[PDB]
Amino acid sequence: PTLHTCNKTSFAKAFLPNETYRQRLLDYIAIIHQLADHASHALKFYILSTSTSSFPVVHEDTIEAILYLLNKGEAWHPRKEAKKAWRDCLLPYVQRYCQIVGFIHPNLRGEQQSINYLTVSMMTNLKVNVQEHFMQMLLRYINLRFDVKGQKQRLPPKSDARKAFFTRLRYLKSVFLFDVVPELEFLDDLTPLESEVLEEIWSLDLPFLPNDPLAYAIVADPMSFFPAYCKLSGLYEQYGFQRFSAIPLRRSLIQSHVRIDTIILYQHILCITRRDAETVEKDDLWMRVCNLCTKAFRSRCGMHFEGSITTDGASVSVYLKHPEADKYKALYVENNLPACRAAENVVVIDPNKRDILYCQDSNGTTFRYTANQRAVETGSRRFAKRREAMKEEAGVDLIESRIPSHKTMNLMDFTRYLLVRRADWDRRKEFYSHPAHTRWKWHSFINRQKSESDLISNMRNKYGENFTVVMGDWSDAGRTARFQTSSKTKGWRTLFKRNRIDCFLLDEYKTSSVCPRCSSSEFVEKKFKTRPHSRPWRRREGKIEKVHGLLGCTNPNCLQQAWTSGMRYWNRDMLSTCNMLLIVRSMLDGHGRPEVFSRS
DNA sequence: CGGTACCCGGGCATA
DNA sequence: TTGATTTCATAACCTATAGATATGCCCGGGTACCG
RNA sequence: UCCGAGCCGGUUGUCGCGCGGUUCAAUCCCUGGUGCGGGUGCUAGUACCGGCUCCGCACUAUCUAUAGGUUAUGAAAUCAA
Ligand SMILES: [Mg+2]
Ligand SMILES: [Mg+2]
Ligand SMILES: [Zn+2]
Repeated sequence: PTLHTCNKTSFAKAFLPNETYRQRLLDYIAIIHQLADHASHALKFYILSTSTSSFPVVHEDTIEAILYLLNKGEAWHPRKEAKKAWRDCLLPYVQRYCQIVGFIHPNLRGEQQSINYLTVSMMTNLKVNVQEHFMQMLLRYINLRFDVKGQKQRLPPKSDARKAFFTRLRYLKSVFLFDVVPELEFLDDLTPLESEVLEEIWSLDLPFLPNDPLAYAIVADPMSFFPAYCKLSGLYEQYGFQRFSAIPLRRSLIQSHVRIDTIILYQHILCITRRDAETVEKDDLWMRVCNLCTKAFRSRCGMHFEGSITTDGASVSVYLKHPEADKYKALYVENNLPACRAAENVVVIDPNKRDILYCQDSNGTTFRYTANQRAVETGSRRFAKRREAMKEEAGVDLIESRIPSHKTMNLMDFTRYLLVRRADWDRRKEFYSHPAHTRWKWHSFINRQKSESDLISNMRNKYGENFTVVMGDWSDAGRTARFQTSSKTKGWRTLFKRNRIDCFLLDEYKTSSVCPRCSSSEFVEKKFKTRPHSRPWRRREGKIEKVHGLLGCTNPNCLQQAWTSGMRYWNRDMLSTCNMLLIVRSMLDGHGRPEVFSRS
């Protein structure tokens, strides 16, 4: 739904200073964490075990049955007919998995509430993974087998006659993907290399829709594509391609957040009979453990604190549930011109990798937010070196790095991964049991939250209390270019909304190749200065980096007789912002986007 | 000392 | 003698998806009652 | 495999400028922010109220898990003996 909000808080403030209640929380979280970790591995183990027959269909009952068997073994006595069949089917494999990993049944009481949350959560991961990444992996497999990486050199670009492969590839993809029915005569033109691809893709047993393409079939029923998706991963390992985790695994040993609701509260925390809870108000139960008077539990926007929290022993996530909720190009500046004209001040931002934000007003005031500032303010860089030092001090790297790949689909290979993981499981848990690992995640949230708040506060001082942000449309929806650090591009579109700041998108086409002072894209030079590589390890290699953020104009109008360089130097980020002001100003004035910056 | 019926709590179902 | 290219493990940052609890009924085991 | 930000110049609205100078500001523990007050604290300018620091209270902040890409660390394989 879309009627919930969360106010994260620390463990100390969330829970009252009661040692008995606090100890149960940590003990309960650890038990649930183990079940979630082993259940995911158990789910994959069952799938791999049956790989030599019809693929087993995975439903909510399948994951739920595994969780109960691990916790209760044979003591689980479901009455649903469907669950009974899965219990017997999964029982031989669950016991076998425990032998490999040495798991011992905790026999936790009142598992149902935790089981249901984990069951849905684990089931969600399968749906999400198949829905989005199924198309990406299948398309990648077609490209890899055709050596599209090497086709760049074999068929050099900038030639018309060499588009045959690209045209050939596009036609084959439609036929292979079954989106378009091929001509029956085309089968005689298949090359031996392409012939194998057609048969291999057919073996995936990809579903079909009589009137819709795969783009809609996957969304309609992602679970139907799960059996094909698992076999697709096997093909990647069969030819050395970069493997992907088709079956999600909760590998991390750090205590994960485990949801604690009203029922779990009396079941395990308060340890009182169900009658004691049924006869007492829901708010009263939580007040005995959690300090509801704190800021985190306060209501907001008509959303009250219905009992639900996820904690990991260092931080607590307090959720607010709206009463009306179930009990259980529109963002571009072009289409929002009427609102922009009413803005007190308009700010244009050109995101980049290093200069994550570079803002400029109509008056020319300059402000920027750099990734280095996040590295210091957020503390991620500090938490990086220190994390490595602890790993080296405890000698976990010597053990952690040798773990066999978990993405393998072969049963024998996966068995080795479990054995190696068990080989040094005891040592690693002691290392990850340190409070620092969970402390860093909570501290990162505070520093990251504090850094974002400071960013908005600084912008308000320079740009006023209320302002409208017109950011460039460029953004990385994942798949960030290699050799470049991660950066926040689409996230800023959400941060402004949380702070009651309107955000709009603008096209950046040709915005970096126009001199604002003469409005001409002809006399512009790019990447003329050179110097040793700024990266210390690349500099030792002797590499030379051509300047990227420096631009200049050779037009006589911009030059002066007293100069010796012969160019009016400009900054890439600042130059882009200046062009945006001209583009935005023209559109606001009714003249539209200038032809200089148009895709003509 | 030896059999029967009512109630409490844990478990499981499913919207 | 020496250094260049692929894959994998553990953290993180963004980025995209989905779900973001509760009431009713079974049963079995402990007890109270009767001879 | 290492870096904070603003400003005065070398600049002309110039560069991961490992160019100079200059001011703050984070180095651990902390959920952040807007405002309407009073007070068990410490700070600078000519008693007034510029700075952090607390409660008490209206509103304002979605997060967990998984996965793709990427970054840091640690490992495996090949080509010339
Ligand atoms: Mg841009
Ligand atoms: Mg830029
Ligand atoms: Zn010019």
